[PDB]
Amino acid sequence: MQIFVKTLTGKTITLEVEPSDTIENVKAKIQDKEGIPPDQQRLIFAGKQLEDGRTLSDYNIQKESTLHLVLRLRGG
Ligand SMILES: [Mg+2]
Repeated sequence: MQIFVKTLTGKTITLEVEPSDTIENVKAKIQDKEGIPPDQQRLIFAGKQLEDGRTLSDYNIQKESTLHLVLRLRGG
């Protein structure tokens, strides 16, 4: 299925995923396609910080959903 990732500078990245992909897999796909190391990625959806070990279906992320991507240089 198709999901979208929006950045703070207003750009949209499209990903091909399955509901059983983990957030870790998604960050790895962003890194594959955009070079951003997963540790610098924060994905946000529906008022939640998303956690690497859970699945898209765990957050009811469906076809056509749009995640927010925030980059960080350190922890928090
Ligand atoms: Mg959405």
